[PDB]
Parts: sequence; C-alpha cells; structure tokens
Amino acid sequence: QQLHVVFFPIMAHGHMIPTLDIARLFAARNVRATIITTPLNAHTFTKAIEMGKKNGSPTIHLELFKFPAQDVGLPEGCENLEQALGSSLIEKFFKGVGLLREQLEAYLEKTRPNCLVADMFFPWATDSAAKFNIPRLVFHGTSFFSLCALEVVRLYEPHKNVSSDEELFSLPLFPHDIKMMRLQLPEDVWKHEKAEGKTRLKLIKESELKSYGVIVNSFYELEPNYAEFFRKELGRRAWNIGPVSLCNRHECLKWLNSKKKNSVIYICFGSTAHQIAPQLYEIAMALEASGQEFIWVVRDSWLPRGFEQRVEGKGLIIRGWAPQVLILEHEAIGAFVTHCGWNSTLEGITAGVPMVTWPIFAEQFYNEKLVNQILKIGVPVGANKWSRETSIEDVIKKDAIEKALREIMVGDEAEERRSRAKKLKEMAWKAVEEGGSSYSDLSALIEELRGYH
Amino acid sequence: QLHVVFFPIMAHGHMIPTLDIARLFAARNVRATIITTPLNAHTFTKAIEMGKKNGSPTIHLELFKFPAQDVGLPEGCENLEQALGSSLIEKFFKGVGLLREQLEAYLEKTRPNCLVADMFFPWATDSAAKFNIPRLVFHGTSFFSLCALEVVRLYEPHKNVSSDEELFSLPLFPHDIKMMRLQLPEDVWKHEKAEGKTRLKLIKESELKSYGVIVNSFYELEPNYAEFFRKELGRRAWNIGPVSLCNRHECLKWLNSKKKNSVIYICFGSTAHQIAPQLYEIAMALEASGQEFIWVVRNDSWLPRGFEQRVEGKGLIIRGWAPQVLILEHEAIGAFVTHCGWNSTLEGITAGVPMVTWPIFAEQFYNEKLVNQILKIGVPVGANKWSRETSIEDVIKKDAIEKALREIMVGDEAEERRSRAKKLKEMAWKAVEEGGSSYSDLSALIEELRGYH
Ligand SMILES: C1COCCOCCOCCOCCO1
Ligand SMILES: [Br-]
Ligand SMILES: [Br-]
Ligand SMILES: [Br-]
Ligand SMILES: [Br-]
Ligand code: NA
Repeated sequence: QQLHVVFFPIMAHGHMIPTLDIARLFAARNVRATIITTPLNAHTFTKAIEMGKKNGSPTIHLELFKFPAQDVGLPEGCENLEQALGSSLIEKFFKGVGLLREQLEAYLEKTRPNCLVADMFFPWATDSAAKFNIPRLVFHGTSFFSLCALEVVRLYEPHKNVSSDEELFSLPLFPHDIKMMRLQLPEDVWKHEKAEGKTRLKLIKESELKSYGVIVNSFYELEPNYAEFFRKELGRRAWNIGPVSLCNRHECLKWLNSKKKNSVIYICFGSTAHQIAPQLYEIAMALEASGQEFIWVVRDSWLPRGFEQRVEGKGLIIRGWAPQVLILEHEAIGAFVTHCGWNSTLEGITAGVPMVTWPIFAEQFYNEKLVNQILKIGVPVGANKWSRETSIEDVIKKDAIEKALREIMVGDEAEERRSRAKKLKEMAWKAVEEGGSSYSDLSALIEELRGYH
Repeated sequence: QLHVVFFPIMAHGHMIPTLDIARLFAARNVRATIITTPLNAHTFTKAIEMGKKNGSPTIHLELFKFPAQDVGLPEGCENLEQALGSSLIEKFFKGVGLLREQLEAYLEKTRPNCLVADMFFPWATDSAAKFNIPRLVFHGTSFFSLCALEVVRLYEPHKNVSSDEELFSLPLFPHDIKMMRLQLPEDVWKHEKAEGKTRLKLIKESELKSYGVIVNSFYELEPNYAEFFRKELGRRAWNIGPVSLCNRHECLKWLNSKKKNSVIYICFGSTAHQIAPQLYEIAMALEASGQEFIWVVRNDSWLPRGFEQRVEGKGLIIRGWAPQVLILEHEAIGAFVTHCGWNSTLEGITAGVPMVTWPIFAEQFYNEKLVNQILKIGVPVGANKWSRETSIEDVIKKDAIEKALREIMVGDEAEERRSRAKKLKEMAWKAVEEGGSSYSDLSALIEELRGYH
C-alpha cells in the first residue's frame, strides 16, 4: 500500500521552505506528500518543486485553500505572516488562519490521509485530524533546545521572581546553567499580560502533548541532552529528521576564489527583519573599522560618504538574492552574521561556520544560548531586547559590532570555534545519510505511521 | 441543565466510585447518566433506589450490549471479576474496546457537555472529540499510584537491577521508596508482552491527551503527589474525594461488649478471590494472635475443626454481607486487614483505622508504599508478589500473618499509627464539606465545564 502524508504549514517563508524539505524527505521514501498552501504563496512551492523535480525527484502535490483576507479585515493580498506589520494586523492574521479549519476538515474527510503534519501555529489541527482518526504531527521549525527552553519558562515562570529588567535568572531543571533577563522575553509574558499571545503560546505547547508527536528539524548528535529532555522530562513523542535542507544532496564566488581561507565575514539577516537606515550605517562603519574582508547582503543615504570606494576589493555589498549555501560552504568564509533564526543557524552548522549572534524576536535568544554557551561556535553582538518593532533606542552601535567582528575572526578562541563548527558539520551530514540518526528516526516514524490502527 | 455521561469499566471497584462521583455531580444540579451493561445494572439500581426516596436527585442508566460471544467469553461474563485466569482478561479488554461503536452512537444521539470515561478506555478521548465533547479520565486510585506508575514507566528504575528481590528507589519522588521487580506485573519486568505494555502506555498517554483527570483523593492526604501529578507530569486534575463520603446489626451489639481499639476487622471484599489454603492460614493466624476479630468471608474445608467453638468469645465470622462502614467506624475496631485497593484504603482513612496491607495486583503495591512508608498508618503482611492468578505456592503462611496482626495492635508504633489515622480521618471529612479542598475543586471543575467553548 502507498502511504499519504498531508503537510499544512503557516504562510511564513521560514516555516514553508523547511516544510517543503520535510515533504521531499517523505517523498524520497515512496510516501505520497501533499502540501496545503494559498494562491498568493503557491508560486514559492511551485518554483522549488520544478527546480528540484529533475531525474529521480519523486512528485509533490499542492492543494490550494482560500485565505479569508477580506472576511477578517486584512488588506487584500496579505496572505503571508510577513505582510502582517503592526500590532493591528497580526491579531487579524491569526483569526484569519483559524478560519482555515472548515477547509482542512473538508479536505481530510475527502482524502483520508495516513498522517497530518501541521504547523505549530494550528493547535486546532489535532482535533480536526482526530475527527477522522488521523494522527497529527506538530512541526515548529526550531531547536530541541528552544522547544525545551520556552516550555520550562512558560511552566516555572522564573522571571516573576526577579525585580529589574536586567536581573539574570537560571532556566530550571536544565542540564546546563542558562541565564536570561526579562529584556530577552516578549513584553506580553513579563510586562503587560496580553491574554491573546499568552493563550496562543499555551495552546501551541499543549498541542505537543495532545497530538501524536513532534517532527523536529534537528539531529540527535547536535543537542543530545535536549533531544532527551524534550522526550523524557517534558514527555513528548518526537523524531529528529534534520537538517531537512540537506535532503536534495556567481560573481561573489569568483571574488571569494581570490581570497585566503577563513578570511571573509558573510553578513545576511534574510527577509525575516526590516533593516532600518541607522542600523545599516552602524554595521557599515563597523565593517570598515574592523579591517576584515566581507560579503554583506542588504534586502543610498545610509552608507557613509566614501564607503563603496574605500572598500573596493576588501568588501562586497549585494542587494537582494545571494546564493547563500554556496557562499557559506566556500573555504574563504570564516564567519556568518545572523539573527539566530533556526533555518539560518542550521545553514551555519551545516557549512561549519562560526556565527555572530544578533537575536531579535521569536525563539532567537534561546538559539543564541545554544550557539554561544552549549555548541560554543558563536559570539554575541550584544543585542538583548526582544522586539517585533524596530526602535532607534535598540540600534546596536559600531563599537559593539566591531568588537564582535574582530572576536569572531581573530579572537583567542576563534580557531577553536572554527574546529567545533567543523565537527558539527561532519556530524550533520552523517545524521542524514543512510545509518544516520535522522535517516533512522524518519524510517521509524514512517513504519509507526504504517502500523497505526 | 449541564449533562455529564459516566462510562466506567465493568469492575465493582470502578463502578461504585463512579456512581458516587455521579451523585456528587447530581447534588450540584448536573444531569448524570452512567453507562453500564444489562448483567451489571442491578449494582447501580440497588445503590440508586436505596439512596433515593430520600429526595436526592435522579441518576439515569444507559445499557450497552457487551459482545461476550464476539470475543469468546461466556455470555454471562460481563464483569472483570468473572475474567479469572490469564486467558479471559485479554478477551475481556478486546470485549470492552468493541464498546466504541455504541459509545460514538450514544454521544451523537444525546450530545452531553462532558464524558467521564474509565482509564481503561483511552480511545474515549477521540470518540468524545468527534462531537467536540471534553473527556475526563477517572482511575479510582491515589495521586501517589498515578505518579508512581508514570515515573516507573518512563525512567525504568528496574532495568538497572539484576535479581527479582533487588531494591530500587522511585525516581524524582520527595520520599525514598524502595520496590523490587516481584512487586511489578510480570509483563513490564520479565517476558515483555506487547498487549499489557501497550495498554498501560495508552492509559498513561490519555491523562495528557484528554481534557483532564478526576482523582478520588483529597489534596491534604498526599499534597506532594497532588502537586507532582499536575506540575512534574503536567496533568490537569481535580481532587474531589473521598467520593465515598457524599451520602453522609448483630456484629455491632457484639462489638459494643469489647474494649476500644481491641478488634481486627478482616474484609477483602466480594471482589476478592480467596483460595482454601490461604483462608486456612488466616484462620490459624487469627487464633494464634489472641486478638479479638470480625472476619468477613465471601458468599467449609478451610476451617480447622472446632475453630468456631474455640474463638466463641474473641472472634466472629460473617459469611457474605457485613455492614462494613458501621463496623469500621465503631470504637472497638483497632485495625483493618485489606488488599490495598484504593476504595478499601479510603474506607480505612475515613474511619481512621490503621491497616494491615495485603497487596495482590493492579496499583496495590504502590498504595501499600503510600500507607506504610508515607502516611505510616499501616503494617505489611509481607505479600510482595504481583499476580492476577492465585497459586498455592504464593500463599502467605500463619507465621507472617500472625506477626502482622500482633504488629498492628501492640507493635512499637501501634498508638502513633492510630493517631496519624485519626488526623487523616478529620482532614478527609473537612476536605469534602463546604469550603474543603475537594468541595472547591468539584465547584471549579463544574464552572470550567459550563464555560467550555
Ligand atoms: C512527563 C511529562 O510531563 C510534562 C511536564 O514536565 C515538567 C517538568 O518535568 C519534570 C520531570 O518529569 C518526568 C516525566 O514527565
Ligand atoms: Br546538548
Ligand atoms: Br549569549
Ligand atoms: Br505527600
Ligand atoms: Br511497605
Ligand atoms: Na514531567
């Protein structure tokens, strides 16, 4: 019999691409994979499918749902979490995605697949799959570490037993001592309690225990203690099947070919954040002052006066799309500046590149602790304020940036970080090849889905 | 009017407490329906009509056909008490699992606000969910047992021993509690049988998958395990017991002639299966001990000759029904010999009578640890072998029994056990009266069921 798994990601680029990669890993084991998307997001999937769909390359099916943008008052064409800018739109966007339930229940009634893999943001997907005795898996797109850290913070609230914004508290139970401050947690949890965000997080975490289990885009060997903590202490059924990006395995490259090994800083934040002019200026002055050679990807009043001229040949600025994977895997790259989103952290680990960690929002401050204090392949830029809005007060200055750029390239422990990063790269590829922890966990998941009655 | 359906397994120890819970719901103006089978209906009918006429609200019964023939049981075998021997218990569980069709049909028809389903129906969660009905789990046991089973299942302390009698501590517990493999069921520790191990797995997983757990305990009795169950093991729970207390001749006249705390009550229940060689050893122990006793035996090769004559002053035997509650509450009773089933333990705590603990099966060896090592209101008879079958080889001898009867009446700690038992009695009645922990928790549960959306 052929097994059928439906994939239901939230319309955000950082959930969608890893969800596609999971679909491909299932397809490559002779499982029918269907992804549910919306019409204004379909182009993203259909590009990657035709790109990936060469010789071999088993078939990935698409099902399109109508997103009720107008029904909840979203400006028409807002079908993506990236377009929900401001306090106002994010709350309408979630009421938006919650009204996809009717369509999901209809599609599952009709197709009766063997399993639903639904985004963390659809906690109600468990109840929906259950109506047809279909097992539902949760996919978050983050580290075991973050999944554990959020859950012990939610349950033990260690931040209610401090008095000031900067007072450090330990994460309880953890097999490593991890200190955070309130500034690093979202302002709803600690300052002015908003029921909406707090309920939303409650139902997401409760869904990890309510559902059949969790798919995790990590490998056992990367964070063995949190892969265990998540399953034992916090009692989740889980599989680690990542890094899922390794499934299907330029002008700046020619530039890089001319340079010494481990000599270039790559800076790329992604389309996650909006980079404001004053922040870009301070980054520009830091790069010049540091002396380090650099490739800087930006998504002209914000460049210092002589900048383009004075860095000609020690520095490259790219506007828009860079071939990120190829640039990170190049021998010339010695470091990677990032916001510590899990997709970006994984591409650093996989390329074996140490990281300057610039956490902004979501789970990024926990990812920064994994990278800097446990894996020890990174250096903090000094950003410590959780925020989905970008205020002038939170702009990180030249001196802080410059200190991190120097430390990640020519600091005492720079070479050590580089070696630790090279080990994790070798472990990552080994996990996903036959006999690997992540290959095996995927085999065990599929077997268990076959046997489910 | 709010409507709650109660779906207990056909075992006298689940059924009676389930009726008492239904009465507590009725007394707060909730429509209570209990699902039973036709050969079990008489048990509920008796307790209803005896308790009713007193004006107390009506409890409805719904009968399901038990598929005895479909799974190869006798047509007369509608009760876990008739499934005697290795073979029949397995058919009995296949039996009760085929009640799903009828439960789904009845819930579709009647649309109640909540399903309270026995621990043994883990599938009842998905069945209730099909009609967006919350499902509560009811076990009939202590917080201690619920915690102990779950810590033993997850942290497997028994893999690290080498012999059947080697003591291991229960992990994470705030008490040091030492058990041996002999005290655990033979499937979990010796020859791993998928059936009993899968069944236990799905029961424990249902505590987290369902809306929450009703617990027939009071907070004050085991405050540490009431907390551990909710926090460490992350269950939503209400403690509403002892549910026994909601409601509230020849042997009494006999007892009136005796000293305070001078009589041992022995009653295993009419549940219990006592073989003749076991009863003989109990008889010789009672004589040799010199202690006064009332001994209730289930409805004569097992009595020594002239037994009834030689004990005419000191000792009374009752065949069949005894007014158990009235006998245990009488001033003359100084001890209670019982099997450490939670219903029995609760009638000891509630009468304020210390116990000789005779664990046989289910959760009883964990209950025995609570009573002897944490509440310290009991003395073990020295049964340490978990078994659903009663073999002549495992019979507990006169010498062991006689030692426990002496120990519970005139041993070192006898008076202290008596005092500790009297404190727990006072706390038990306080818990279920208005303002009590158990009255409150029931009010909060009902409120939360009203507000369910
Ligand atoms: C099962 C799952 O319980 C989830 C809550 O966990 C909160 C803290 O863990 C403490 C360790 O308990 C062990 C088993 O845990
Ligand atoms: Br680790
Ligand atoms: Br850090
Ligand atoms: Br306790
Ligand atoms: Br004991
Ligand atoms: Na736990």
